[PDB]
Amino acid sequence: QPFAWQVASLADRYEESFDIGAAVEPHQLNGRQGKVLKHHYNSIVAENAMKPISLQPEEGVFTWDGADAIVEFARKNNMNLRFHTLVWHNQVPDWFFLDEEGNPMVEETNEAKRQANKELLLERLETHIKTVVERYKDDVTAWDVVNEVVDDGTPNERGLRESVWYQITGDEYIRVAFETARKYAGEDAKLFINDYNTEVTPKRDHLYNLVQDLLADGVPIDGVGHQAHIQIDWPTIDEIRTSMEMFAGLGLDNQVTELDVSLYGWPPRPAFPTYDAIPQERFQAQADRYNQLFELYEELDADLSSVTFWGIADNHTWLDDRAREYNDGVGKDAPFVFDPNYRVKPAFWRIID
Ligand SMILES: [Mg+2]
Repeated sequence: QPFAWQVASLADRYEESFDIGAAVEPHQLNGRQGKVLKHHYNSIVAENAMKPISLQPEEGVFTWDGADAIVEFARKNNMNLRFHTLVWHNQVPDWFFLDEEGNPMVEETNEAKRQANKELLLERLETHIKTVVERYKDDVTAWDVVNEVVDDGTPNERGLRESVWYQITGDEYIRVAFETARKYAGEDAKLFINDYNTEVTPKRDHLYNLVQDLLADGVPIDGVGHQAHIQIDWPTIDEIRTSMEMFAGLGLDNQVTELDVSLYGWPPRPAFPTYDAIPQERFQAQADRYNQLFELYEELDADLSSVTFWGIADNHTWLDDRAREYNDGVGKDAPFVFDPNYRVKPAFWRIID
């Protein structure tokens, strides 16, 4: 199979439908990775460099190096940039949720004091968002304002994930994150609520009702980010379609934000020990899946503005961690259309045609 830079550009192929993006790390902006990026994509997102704890690890202490390098890459290569992410319950500094006495706010029992912690947390969120937006508003083309605020089950009637943000502020942190993002980014900035398993119920319906409710109260939400951490047979093409159509019906835009097609089910066990151990049947099944997937994206391209892969080539993917985690430290997945050596896979040909 030829190298990725010897085949037709994915970005050019879908230029009339949607952007083609990739999650990157500061150290993958040169060499073959950089070459592949410039050749196939017209959009990028920080895999980790822009999460909360990565920008303000200590209150008032901002670390912009990683993010600036990614932003600089985007500028020089004229690529769009998704910002991931302003709010999340993971990879977020503990100081956010500590009261003025240094005790975790979730422990406070005085109603009035809890009310005071809510306002303090929100003020801190406002400051984080404002600081970040002011620095990157001219480079960001899409913001993952909040990330995974919806639960996979139904712990509460609204299906909201009961993270530390919810425990301390209910749904206000979501309202504030969006309202603040709009304030400092401008009316033209596209604000998204990102999440995984947006194709399955009840989660899909919980997210749906959430955006409706918020939109009714004037909260500025422009689109839904579909992480799309999917499998070869799940979710079904129809589940994907139905979900995107529902949000499109509300006037919201859609974006596939962290796409990877695992060769395994869940959990990813048993997984193949190495890449060479993977039989061709697997790559062919993945190929048929990618074809169906991108035909769908194309069909719905009026309500889909961007499709980002959570990685570039099979040599670097968080799916390998999940694989090792469930196969006693050994396991290899292969979610992309480019292999560990940056050579095209059967899936590439099925989505370039
Ligand atoms: Mg095809």
